[PDB]
Amino acid sequence: GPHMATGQDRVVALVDMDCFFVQVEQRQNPHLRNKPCAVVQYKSWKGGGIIAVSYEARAFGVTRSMWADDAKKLCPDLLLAQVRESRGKANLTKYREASVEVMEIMSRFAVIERASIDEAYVDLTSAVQERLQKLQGQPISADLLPSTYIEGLPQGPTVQKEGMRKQGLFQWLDSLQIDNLTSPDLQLTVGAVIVEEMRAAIERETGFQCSAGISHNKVLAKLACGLNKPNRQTLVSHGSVPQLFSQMPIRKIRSLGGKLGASVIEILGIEYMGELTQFTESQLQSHFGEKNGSWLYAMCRGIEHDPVKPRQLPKTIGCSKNFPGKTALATREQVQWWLLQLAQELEERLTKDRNDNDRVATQLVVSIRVQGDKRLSSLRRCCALTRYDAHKMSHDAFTVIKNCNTSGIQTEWSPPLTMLFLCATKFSAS
DNA sequence: ATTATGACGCT
DNA sequence: AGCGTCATA
Ligand SMILES: [Ca+2]
Ligand SMILES: [Mg+2]
Ligand SMILES: [Mg+2]
Repeated sequence: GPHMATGQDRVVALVDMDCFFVQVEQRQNPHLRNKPCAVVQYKSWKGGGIIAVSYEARAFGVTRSMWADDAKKLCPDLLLAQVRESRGKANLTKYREASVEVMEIMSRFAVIERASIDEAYVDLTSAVQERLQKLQGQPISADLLPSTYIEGLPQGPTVQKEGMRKQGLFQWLDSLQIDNLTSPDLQLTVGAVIVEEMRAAIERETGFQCSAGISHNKVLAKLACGLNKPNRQTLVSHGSVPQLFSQMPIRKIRSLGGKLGASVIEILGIEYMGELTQFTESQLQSHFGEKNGSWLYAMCRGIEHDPVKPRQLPKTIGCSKNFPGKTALATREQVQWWLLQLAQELEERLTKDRNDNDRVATQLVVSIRVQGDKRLSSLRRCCALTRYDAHKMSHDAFTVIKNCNTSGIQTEWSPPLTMLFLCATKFSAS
């Protein structure tokens, strides 16, 4: 009772750009704004692979991973923007730079952990205390929360969505105890006020819209964020957890979307996150290991302790290309030419990295896939990375993988390579 | 013939 | 170290 920690110690947000690559392209080309549109890479094979989709286009059933030709069957007027190509491969620089724009804005408000090219966790705990002292027991106006949903509300005794949103928000605010600087619900609420401000600043200064989740930890924040998209934010309180989890498929929780989540369902014979509460910590540990077992026991109760790491910059810089089906590399000349193209992009990105961020990578990781293997990577090998020179890097990469060539002939390569990957890692200050 | 990434766990 | 898992545009 009095000694059970409830995982209400922090306020954590997760900010996620809406259809991010699409917005980057729409900002640049106003003709694409407010239309069904998608971003595609390459174009010759089935019109190109779709990697991002506007909300207008999703309404027609267009999705990521769909071939553009097939998307056009669902959405004939679908508009397309193509990822830039350089050195014969997709080049994602425009999106990486747009991401930096957003991350630098977020960093003005609080410490952020860059979770992906378009999302960051924010630890608001400190910022909330501060704001709480400026407010001095002042109630929080619904006006300060114009895009916020309160998960689980309204309840009890509204035909249209904005009306529901507001009814829910009013119930929440009318119940709030602002007299108490340590109420976790109040802290979450102040968190949401800050996130409205952050989101306003991002949109003002970049033109990009985003959604966000505000809760007591990263898993709940991430889940919350997806509840109302696009261009909205969702507060998931500790109290909302039991109802929310009672019908929440296990696979929806971050880290449970793959094989572990599949085994939780299979081994325990359950479907929903809430059903986990009926097992002891020991039981969960026996099936899923000490760490996972402990994590699951706490998580199904809405509790998680993973910190927002103070890290705004990626830890690795990598360049990758697939060579699918008939394009698999089958000669030594080919392999060396593409290792060079990858190495040239990598050098360019590394040099800029060193200038902007005062660090140097020290390890080069080389990875390939061979025709047949259904794994992302067939083989990984690292070497020293002593100079930012593409010719040297490609030469070193060739050296570490060349023994993979089955071909008895020097000039031929077998089995053919269907993927090449160069990654710079292990940065040190400079 | 989704592709191009990126973080982190296990042994 | 090299491999696997899980994630996102
Ligand atoms: Ca997004
Ligand atoms: Mg995202
Ligand atoms: Mg997405």
